[PDB]
Amino acid sequence: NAEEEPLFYTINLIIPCVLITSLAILVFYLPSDCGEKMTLCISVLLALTVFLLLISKIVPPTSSDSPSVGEYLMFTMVLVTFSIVTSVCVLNVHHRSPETHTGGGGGIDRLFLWIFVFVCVFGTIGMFLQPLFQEE
Repeated sequence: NAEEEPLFYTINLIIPCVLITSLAILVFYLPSDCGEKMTLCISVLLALTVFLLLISKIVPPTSSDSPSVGEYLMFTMVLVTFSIVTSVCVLNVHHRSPETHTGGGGGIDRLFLWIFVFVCVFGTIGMFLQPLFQEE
């Protein structure tokens, strides 16, 4: 007889997770001023750091053999880096180049927008598929 007691944590962790992503999409959709982009990256960063401390005291990855907090940490790490790449790519401009890529017509932005929500739908659902159903 389980009432998703322990699952209440992981579930409450996905709520904000998916929300954070949208935040990055809302900004990219509303390109206004520069302070919005600067505060955005700094904001998303705080969310991650805050999460660390959370589990830090609640059974951290450095106090077990097969921790779960570390799992999401890995996938999140590689994801965070990807964001930094785009952040800088926009900050600085590239005046002409020696070579020319193949394809693309100014949709590079829209590409990262979908490529993100996609990898997220799989990841979020991946851990959400743990339970047999909503009525465990």
